[PDB]
Amino acid sequence: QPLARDAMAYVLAGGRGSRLKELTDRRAKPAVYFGGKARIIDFALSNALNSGIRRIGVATQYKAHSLIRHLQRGWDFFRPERNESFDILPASWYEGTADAVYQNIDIIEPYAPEYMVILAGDHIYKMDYEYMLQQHVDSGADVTIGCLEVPRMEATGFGVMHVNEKDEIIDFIEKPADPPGIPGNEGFALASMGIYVFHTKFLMEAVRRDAADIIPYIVEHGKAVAHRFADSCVRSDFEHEPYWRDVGTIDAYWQANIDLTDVVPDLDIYDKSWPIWTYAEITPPAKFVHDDEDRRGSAVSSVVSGDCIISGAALNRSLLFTGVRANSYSRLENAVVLPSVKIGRHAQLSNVVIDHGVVIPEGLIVGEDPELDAKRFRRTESGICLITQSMIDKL
Repeated sequence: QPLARDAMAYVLAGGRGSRLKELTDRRAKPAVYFGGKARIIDFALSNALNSGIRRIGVATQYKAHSLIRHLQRGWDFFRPERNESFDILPASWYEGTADAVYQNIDIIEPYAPEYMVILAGDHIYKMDYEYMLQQHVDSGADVTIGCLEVPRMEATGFGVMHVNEKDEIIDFIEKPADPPGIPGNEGFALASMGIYVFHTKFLMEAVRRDAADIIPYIVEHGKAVAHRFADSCVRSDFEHEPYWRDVGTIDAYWQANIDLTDVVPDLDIYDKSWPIWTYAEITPPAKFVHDDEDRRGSAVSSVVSGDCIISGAALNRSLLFTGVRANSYSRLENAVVLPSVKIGRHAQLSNVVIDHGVVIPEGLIVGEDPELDAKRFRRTESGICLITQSMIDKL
C-alpha cells in the first residue's frame, strides 16, 4: 500500500527572502517567479502531487496576497470527494513555523492522515517523497529529516545534522564554523532541507506538547534519522546531477535563471516525466520582427516565453517570462526579465534582473557605468542590477 495515499504535505511558505531585497518587498519568497516556468512554491507542490500525495496544506505569513492568488488560480483542481484537498492557510500573527501547523490542527484531524510531510516552500528541487515515507516507517523513526550531502565547507550556511554509522542523528548545529562530517565520509556534511516526515499522531503530540522553541528536542530526547536527497531525488536524463537551489540572493537568483540559457542546462525545464504544474494562461506565441541594417528582433542563447514581442530588439543570453515587449533598437544581454516588462526603444541593459511589470525608459543604459548603476539601482558586488518600477520612477 503506497504510503502516499495516507500522507498530507504541509507547505511552509512564509519565508521572506530578506536577501532578495526589493524582489521580495511586495511578495513572499515562494511567490518569486522562476525559470520562465513557475513560481518557486510550485516545485514543492508538484513533488507532493507527483509523489501521490493528494492532500496539501500551505501555511502563509508575510506579504502573501500574490501567493494566495496564485494558489487559488493555479492549484484549484482538488476535490474532497476524491480524498483530495488543497488548503490555503493564512493561519500562520503566526509566531512560528511549528505554530503554523499547530493552529490548523482542526483542519488536519478531519482528514486523519497517517503521515505528515512538512516541506519548505522556498527551494527549487524535485524529490519523490514516497522513498522517505518508506524509510520513516521501516526505521521506526519518530522523525525522518531530508538532507543534502554537501562538502563540509559549503555546509557552513546550513543547519547541519551530525549522524552516526546507520544515519541516526545525534546533534544539530545552526551555521557551524566547522561542520561535523559524516562518519567514514568526512569533508561531506549532512545539511537540513527543512523537510520533516512524521507519524501524524506523534506530531500533534509534539506540537500539542511543547506548543504553548524547536523540534530537535526529538534529536536529544528521542529518535531522529536522516534521509539523503540522493536516495530520493528525481533526475531527468538531461540533468547531470541532483538539482537543488535556494536562490537566496540576487546573485544566486540571477544565476539559476540565466543558467537555463545554457546548451546543456543543469535543470531540464523540458522534462515531462516529473512535471511542474503551475498557474498558466493560454498565451499567444512569441514574435520576432524587423530584419534591417539598423535593427533586428531576434534572440540568441536565450529562453523566450509566449506573448513576448521582440520588435527590432537584440537579445543575447537572456531569459524572458511571459508578456515582454522589447522595442526597436533595444538590447538585452545577461538579463532575467520577469513577466510583462516593457523595454523602450534604444535601451541597452546587461547583467540585470528586471522585476514584474517594469517599464524601462527609452534610452536607458545599465551595465556600462558601475557607479551610476549602484546609485540608480540595487547592484550586487558581482555587477547584477535588480531594477524595479520604484527605482525607475525616481530618475
